[PDB]
Amino acid sequence: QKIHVGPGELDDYYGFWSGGHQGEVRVLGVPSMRELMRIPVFNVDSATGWGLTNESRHIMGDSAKFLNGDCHHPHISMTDGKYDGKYLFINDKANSRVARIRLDIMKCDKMITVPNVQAIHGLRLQKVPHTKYVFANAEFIIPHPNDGKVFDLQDENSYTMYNAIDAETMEMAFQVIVDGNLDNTDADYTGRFAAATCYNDWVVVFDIHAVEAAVKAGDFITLGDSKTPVLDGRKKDGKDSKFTRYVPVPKNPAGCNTSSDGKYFIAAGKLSPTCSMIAIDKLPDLFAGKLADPRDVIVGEPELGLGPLHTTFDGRGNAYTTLFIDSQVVKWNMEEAVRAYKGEKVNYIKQKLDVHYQPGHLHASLCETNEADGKWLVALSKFSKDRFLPVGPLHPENDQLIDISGDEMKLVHDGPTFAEPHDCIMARRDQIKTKKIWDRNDPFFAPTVEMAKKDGINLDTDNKVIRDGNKVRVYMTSMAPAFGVQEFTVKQGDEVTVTITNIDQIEDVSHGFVVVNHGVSMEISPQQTSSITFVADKPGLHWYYCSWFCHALHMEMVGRMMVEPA
Amino acid sequence: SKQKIHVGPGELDDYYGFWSGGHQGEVRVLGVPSMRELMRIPVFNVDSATGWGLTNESRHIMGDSAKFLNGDCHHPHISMTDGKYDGKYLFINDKANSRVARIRLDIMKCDKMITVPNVQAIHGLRLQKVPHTKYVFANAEFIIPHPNDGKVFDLQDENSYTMYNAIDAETMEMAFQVIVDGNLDNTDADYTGRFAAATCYNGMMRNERDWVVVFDIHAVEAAVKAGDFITLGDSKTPVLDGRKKDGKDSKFTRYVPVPKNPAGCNTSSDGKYFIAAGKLSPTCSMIAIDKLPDLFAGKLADPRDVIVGEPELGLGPLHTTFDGRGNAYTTLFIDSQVVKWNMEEAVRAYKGEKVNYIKQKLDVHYQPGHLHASLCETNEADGKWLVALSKFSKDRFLPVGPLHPENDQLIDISGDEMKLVHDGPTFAEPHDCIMARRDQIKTKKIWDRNDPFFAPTVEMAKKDGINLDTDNKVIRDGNKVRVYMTSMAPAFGVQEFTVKQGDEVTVTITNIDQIEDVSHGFVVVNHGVSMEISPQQTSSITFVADKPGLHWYYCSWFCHALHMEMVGRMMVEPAWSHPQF
Ligand code: CUA
Ligand code: CUA
Ligand code: NA
Ligand code: NA
Ligand SMILES: [Zn+2]
Ligand SMILES: [Zn+2]
Repeated sequence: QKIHVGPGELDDYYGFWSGGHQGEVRVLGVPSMRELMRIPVFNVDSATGWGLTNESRHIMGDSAKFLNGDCHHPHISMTDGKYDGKYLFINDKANSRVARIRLDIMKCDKMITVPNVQAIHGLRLQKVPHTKYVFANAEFIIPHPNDGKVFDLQDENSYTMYNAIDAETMEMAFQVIVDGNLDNTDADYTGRFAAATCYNDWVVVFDIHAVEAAVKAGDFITLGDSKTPVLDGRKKDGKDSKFTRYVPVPKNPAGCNTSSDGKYFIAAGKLSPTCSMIAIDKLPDLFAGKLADPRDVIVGEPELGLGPLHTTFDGRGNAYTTLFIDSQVVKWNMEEAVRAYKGEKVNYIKQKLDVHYQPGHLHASLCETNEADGKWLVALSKFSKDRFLPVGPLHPENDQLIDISGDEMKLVHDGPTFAEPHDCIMARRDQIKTKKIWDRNDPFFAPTVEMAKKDGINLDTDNKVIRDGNKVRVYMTSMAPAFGVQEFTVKQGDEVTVTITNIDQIEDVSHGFVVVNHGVSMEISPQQTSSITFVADKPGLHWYYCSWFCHALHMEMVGRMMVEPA
Repeated sequence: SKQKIHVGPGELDDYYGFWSGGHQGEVRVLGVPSMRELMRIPVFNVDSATGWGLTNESRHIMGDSAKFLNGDCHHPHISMTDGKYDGKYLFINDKANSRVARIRLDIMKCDKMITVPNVQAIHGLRLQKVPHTKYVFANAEFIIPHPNDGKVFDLQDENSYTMYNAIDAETMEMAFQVIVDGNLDNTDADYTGRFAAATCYNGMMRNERDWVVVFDIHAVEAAVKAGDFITLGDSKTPVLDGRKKDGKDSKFTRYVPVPKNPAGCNTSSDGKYFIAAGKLSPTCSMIAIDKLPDLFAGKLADPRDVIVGEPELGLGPLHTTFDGRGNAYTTLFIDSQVVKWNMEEAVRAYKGEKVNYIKQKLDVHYQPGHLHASLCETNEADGKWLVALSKFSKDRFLPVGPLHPENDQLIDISGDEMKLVHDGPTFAEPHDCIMARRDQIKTKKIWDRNDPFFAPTVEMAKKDGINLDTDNKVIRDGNKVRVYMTSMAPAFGVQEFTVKQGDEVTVTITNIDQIEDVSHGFVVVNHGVSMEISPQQTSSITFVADKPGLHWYYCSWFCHALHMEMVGRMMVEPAWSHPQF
């Protein structure tokens, strides 16, 4: 199979990598494993101005004050259990956020700080009938309220919550209080159930239908100043709530992965050298009180090796699980494991492949959908040791591409990556459709169009300087190789906003705008409007220039800001 | 020798590649020929992963410029001794905020940074080669008034100009600046230490308004030593005037006419030529370095007499590199090619001989700017690999929305025929890169406890009576709290501490693991705090505890099977329970 993409040939899949502790999302081509694009999210990007521009800071809201993020779990929206190419979602463990990326423009377009929680870690999407909810785990137990009166993590009001975000509006849908700490999560192939591993064990299963019914009936509380409906999924005096069931699983379980045939939530055993297989079609009976014991929903518990952490699927009936301690990927047959659990003498283990070294997550192509195609697998290992040239005290993660198309897994490529991406997701080339040039009506800069409208500005044509007290709003078009406004004058101390509309119509003619020695930088792609605000705190003449190479005469796309002394 | 071209699992790259991070502001370490990124080195960007731009150590190195979250990089170069890479430092420019940064290649971190005074936009940058990299040479691109205090905006005033800049590579303080006529583009240095050269351009309009300005560094140093210099503003940097005055040359410069708006300025690896790319002229011009002493001594009738070749190459020549076999390779931005040509044959053609100095034109994809052959900047130029960095990748990669990657194409030049081998997409237009042999780079896996990178922090701790290798203590000082802890996977040495709302909290962590690749992190949830601490490093970070209640901190970098348990809690007592101001 493939492996090599030579010059002039194109990759067959898109890969979306978490940016790890660096806070961005990265677009790779598969199988070449080359990085095609970086999408800034929680990081501040000098190149495009994300975190500096008004459009980006508007999307980030108050959290624009933070310059960091910590990403782990990238997932793509689905319709009828298949990737639909609309959105990517990702967590921020550092500042408790979820971000949405629009796959048509490859930019973060919405971001939410999850209220009344600390640290968004595990994250996955509803599959069916479509991605109505983003499900996100908050990892750390905190007091409620967290106002400094109570610090006791055993207090009855100290807990964490499972979080549901409306994928389309990017507002909170509901939160469910749980017992324990939440690790990973996944959803079924109907919309009724979701599940999460939780430590301090179990897999907690949520009846999303029951949660929704309670929200619609108004049977919920709110916490603090958030309107989010809050439901109590904890056990009370050994009694279950309508919303949750706690299924005992060993032991401090890690990954929680839904098989592509929709049959199983598979929890990785971590301390237990096993995975536990929860039969999704027994969950209705569990919630209806027809089973004697929550353990009755467990239909398999295969013994796999030391340190199972995560599981993925080839769509052919096999599961692939990382063994962190043994440092391998183990391929095993799920139905054979189920028969073994009944006492049948059958060997469900197909192969163990050594990986290098200490794998955490792994991801097979289309594995989160009923179209799982069994072509490529990436295992993301933490300790790369001698697999790459030494580069000082830090080391790259080793993301190893493995051909799973035949009976034998074959290691084909070691891909070093920065800041521990942790997990990734692949999509067929034909599942992703991107815009070549911006729509003038795009919501990404719609607030800036509205601001311009208030100033009487037609952004497609105008080159004007608006004076408003000590505020100056410069509006210009740009067309390589000239800025539409090549000089302007302000007073020292003025707050200057520069709004640039790139009116080039040629694909890939990106412009930039940098004000020398003012910390101002941003990108403006064809038909985009971008804006940036800074204080002209230095008298004298100050050059601005187009940063992105756009033309043979790129070096002459410059201008001058003249700042009259106070 | 037949060189490896693909690197399979378990095999290692043969060269390090140091890529400019372009408008993104970092430096990137690649493996060559795989073209895979092995590491990112934060420089002018703020890095969430390691905390560069957030930590006290990094902000101390950045100085006042730590207030900027952006940079614009182009020109990465490695220090040299006797015209060979010595693997000590890499330097790079910042065009956006007028800086030069130094990276220590043993720790792979930026260890020094300088804002060049009295200029705007540091663009071209290259290093002295011989006898070693004493100076970093850096062009400021834009003409500005002096002083630039808002009284005079006229760019044709007698005090409006830009300057060529020399920074002491070892001290990272300014050495001198030379005023020039026109705007400066690119620069390179000879193989003796006496000469450097830069491309620059700009009756009322003469035909001759494009040149390569040559600097007599020896003459510059003599004027500094004699005290024949001025200073500008509050900078003590010696400023020499290298402008032409009513046709008379200064002692410091000569202007060699070279068409037209010339771009690249590249010293051949045999030390014979400065080669300027003609850009708007479809040529390169070859300046004979061995004729420069005569030029400065007045033994030549015309500065053009130092030109010994001017090959016609194609449309839009921008940059030139060298295989060490006598061939030059030049990018053609408009024709979209790399052209291989023989330098000594171009020289013969300049004397009138009909000889075809052009050997091959290779199509590249598309619009190449800079290009770089392995070891090309040294007398060890080995003729193995060439990277051409092209601006418009068009359909060479899958579409990814309106913004596109640069196409950095790896080309095998080991034989007579250039062969295109790999298309490498890169983010934010790196522009240029530099390669070094694996054996020219020696990195540390474990920090030394006396490393200057965090020596200021060590000194601070000593004022508190702290032994950083052992102590787990919370020092209170008014409304400042200084937490000091060791860390050893999988535990922080301080797992809980209490402060008052509003306290300024500094957390200093010393990773006392002595095993390679056991990096720790430190993130305070919902406070915008994140940093790396590698084995034997001390790292520190300061933030305000502005929110009452219990606030978790955790180890971000995977360090241990029990990584998920490497957590702690900051308790913040509410302001209403303490004295009020
Ligand atoms: Cu616009 Cu370069
Ligand atoms: Cu220390 Cu993970
Ligand atoms: Na929002
Ligand atoms: Na400095
Ligand atoms: Zn994870
Ligand atoms: Zn350049």
